[PDB]
Amino acid sequence: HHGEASPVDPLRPVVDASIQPLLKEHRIPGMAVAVLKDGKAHYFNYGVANRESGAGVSEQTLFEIGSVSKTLTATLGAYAVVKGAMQLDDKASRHAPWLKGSAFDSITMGELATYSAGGLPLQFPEEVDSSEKMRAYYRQWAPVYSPGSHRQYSNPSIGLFGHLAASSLKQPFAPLMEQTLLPGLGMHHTYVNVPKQAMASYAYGYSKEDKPIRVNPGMLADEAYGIKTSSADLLRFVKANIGGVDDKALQQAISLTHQGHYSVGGMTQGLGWESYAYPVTEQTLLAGNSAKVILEANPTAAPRESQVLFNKTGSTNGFGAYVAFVPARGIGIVMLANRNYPIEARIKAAHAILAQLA
Ligand SMILES: O=c1[nH]cnc2c1ncn2[C@@H]1O[C@H](COP(=O)(O)O)[C@@H](O)[C@H]1O
Repeated sequence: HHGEASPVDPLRPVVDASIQPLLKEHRIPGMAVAVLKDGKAHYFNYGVANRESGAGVSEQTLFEIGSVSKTLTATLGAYAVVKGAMQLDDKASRHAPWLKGSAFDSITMGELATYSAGGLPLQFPEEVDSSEKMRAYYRQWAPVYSPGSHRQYSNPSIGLFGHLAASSLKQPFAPLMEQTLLPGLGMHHTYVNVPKQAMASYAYGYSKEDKPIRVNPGMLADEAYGIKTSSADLLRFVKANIGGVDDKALQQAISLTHQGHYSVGGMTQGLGWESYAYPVTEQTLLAGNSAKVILEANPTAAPRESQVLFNKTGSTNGFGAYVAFVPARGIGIVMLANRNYPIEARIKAAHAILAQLA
């Protein structure tokens, strides 16, 4: 593009410098990046959302955000607490009569939400593919560790939290999210189920073999990893986590998601969000989002006392997302890609960029 005026945004060089090497090293088809600094949103877009249409990524493009969905599910659960429909210390079986008589008689909602129920696995067994089979699974599940003693990152765990929280509010999860929570957060281009008039904005994800894919139906997918959103809407969620929102209950719920429950190394587990003392070393950020913390059971330690960085990774077969923000400095970044590229690469880039914004 020799001879064209280069974009005027003073932040473009900093973002490009971190993001462009990323796109070529890991062959990422497209990425939407959004940055907050000094009360203003900046969007930087790269590549293609859909190789069939050849359409470019924009801040309106919908990506699967995988486990970043857990921050929204956590916020819904916090909302149920604010509204008085449940408490984090409730036994899970209080919100599900079909759980009475199982181990979930003695496991709290809080423990489900923070993956510390006692060894619930990362994914459901592949056999569990219906509501009836799901219920049977939980009723037979044998705890591996005592409640609260270990963190084992788990979709069945946070998934069950979201499900029972919606049930305490007497509405199914997806309509509760789409009709109550998301609008109150000002996320009007965010969906559990992408409707027809929004399907055109929905990117394709691309596998390692560069085949187009989107997330597969699974049990509690909505609760655990099912949100589609744009970079602009996710940046709005970041702003909601910094400056707040007009709905008073939703305001409280947001604050509740920031409260620490326990730590693993330098990472403190909140509801959905994971947090760090800021400024934070790259090695600490890397460690808290490492395979060790993600895949294996880790003992819970005392939470960090209440400047803080909040983050959450999210991945599906075809997508890779990351969000991090620092309320005390009014900075944040959202990175949404349609390839599942390594978590370490996301953190290194985000960390580099945030440091410049600060
Ligand atoms: O079932 C699994 N087995 C092994 N790794 C997984 C599984 N599910 C997700 N992951 C990976 O675990 C990491 C954390 O996922 P995230 O929290 O959704 O970003 C990502 O690298 C995922 O691709």
